[PDB]
Amino acid sequence: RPTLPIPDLLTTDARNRIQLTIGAGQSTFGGKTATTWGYNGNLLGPAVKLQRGKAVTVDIYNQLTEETTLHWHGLEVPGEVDGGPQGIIPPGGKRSVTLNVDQPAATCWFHPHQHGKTGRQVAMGLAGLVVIEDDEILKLMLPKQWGIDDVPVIVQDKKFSADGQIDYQLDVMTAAVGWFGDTLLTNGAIYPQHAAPRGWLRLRLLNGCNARSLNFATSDNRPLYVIASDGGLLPEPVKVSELPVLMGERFEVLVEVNDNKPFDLVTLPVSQMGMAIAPFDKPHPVMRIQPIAISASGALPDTLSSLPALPSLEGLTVRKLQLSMDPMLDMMGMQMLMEKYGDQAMAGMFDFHHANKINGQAFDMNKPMFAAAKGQYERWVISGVGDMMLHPFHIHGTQFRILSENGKPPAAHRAGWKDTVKVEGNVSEVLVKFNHDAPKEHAYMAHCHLLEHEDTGMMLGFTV
Ligand SMILES: [Cu+2]
Ligand SMILES: [Cu+2]
Ligand code: NA
Ligand code: NA
Repeated sequence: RPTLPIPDLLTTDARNRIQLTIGAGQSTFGGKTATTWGYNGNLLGPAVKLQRGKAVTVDIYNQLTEETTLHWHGLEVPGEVDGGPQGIIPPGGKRSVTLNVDQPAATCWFHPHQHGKTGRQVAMGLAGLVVIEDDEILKLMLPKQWGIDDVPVIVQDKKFSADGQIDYQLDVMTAAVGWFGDTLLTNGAIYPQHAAPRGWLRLRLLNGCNARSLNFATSDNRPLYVIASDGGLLPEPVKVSELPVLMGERFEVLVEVNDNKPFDLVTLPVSQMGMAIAPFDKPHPVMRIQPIAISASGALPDTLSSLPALPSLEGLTVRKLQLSMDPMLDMMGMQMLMEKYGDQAMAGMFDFHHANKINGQAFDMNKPMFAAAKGQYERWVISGVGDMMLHPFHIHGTQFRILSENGKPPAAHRAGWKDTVKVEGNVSEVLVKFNHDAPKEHAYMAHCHLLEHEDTGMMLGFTV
């Protein structure tokens, strides 16, 4: 097995600046080269490291021949620097953003938000990580050697053509069910191996698929200790056998490396349309962990962090967000999937470019749907009632609290700081507060993070 690639950990320079270059290059997957896109390289991106309380300016060079934008997913920053569809960086052009980091330690990420093209641009290879540190987290004595016992794990599926090129399409099928493929990548490599010191291994898991939800576990069933969610540390570890992760979500887990025997991180079959076609109809390796006897001192604390109380609910503004799909989209998509894949496509279970909607509207860039309060908790009620698709619903500008998730109180490891909530044929409720402003010219997005739904209308803008 190839060794797991580790995103460079990119800090500020003497002038408090970080340079990102967006560009095309070449990658090799199982023998055949593909044109890929990357930040500061051919594929994927670095891990931009930020400290709570410190400004940094990011200089962003668009070295594509097409428009793109750069969105910091998870960051509580003004709309100006949020990099939603209105933050065009022109091909050949340079844009600079000041990020004033004021939130708990967390693993966030970044990726394009090009209007109507976000799915293709991620599929082409564009994604990096954001490691936010603060004063609280460095006191915990967690595994902290980057790329040794503190390892980013970005999991994505891709589909490839006969010539080896990435085979991306926004069509009637993928607009309905998402883009998914048959090859799993972990930091860009097919089934890599990571060499991990005895003791505690820390993994920062990102589900960076366009459309495929995942479910982590190990091959010998050893536990994961969940220490952190999208928006950072939990109050204390949650110990699990398996860990479902939606598109765009991050969890940090600790795994015990307690003797010399190799095991795999795997992902278990999910009940989501399309996502259990072979080879994903059985447990599927993500990466091989190979124990090694070098220095490590990282520990698992009893107690991680102190989070705020849920605010009381009386008097909060409530906003209804109904997600919906043209029924014509569902049918033709369900059909195209059966024609192409046969009966396996359903295991576990006409212009489409505006067929997906929130509150009966496809995303309009020039009409924000509302102004949200600044600095005041609101309750957003997001409903997927009336359709059968999975919608990981994500809200920019914020880390929120899930009050109920698709019909139940959140699981314990999902009850902390989140920027994504599951919506799937039921209704979810989040408590949300915006500490920063967003004008109509640079509004915040709230959207399904199944990328093809987003691209085909399941997005709204809002101001603060
Ligand atoms: Cu985001
Ligand atoms: Cu969706
Ligand atoms: Na520069
Ligand atoms: Na253990």
